[PDB]
Amino acid sequence: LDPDTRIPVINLEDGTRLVGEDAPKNKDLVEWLKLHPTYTVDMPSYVPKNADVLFSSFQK
Repeated sequence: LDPDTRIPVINLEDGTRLVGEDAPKNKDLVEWLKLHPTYTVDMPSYVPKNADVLFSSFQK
C-alpha cells in the first residue's frame, strides 16, 4: 500500500470513525495507533492482490 493510502479505522470508546478521506494515512497509521490503544480497524481488508491471496503466511 501507499504510505498515503488511507486506513479506515474507528475508535470504539469515543465512537469516532474515520473512513475514506477522513481515515488516517498509512504513514501516520502507526502513530495514530499508539495514541489510540482503544481503536479498532473498521475495514481489515484493503485490496486482495498479486499473491497475497495465496496462503496467509505473511513473512513479507
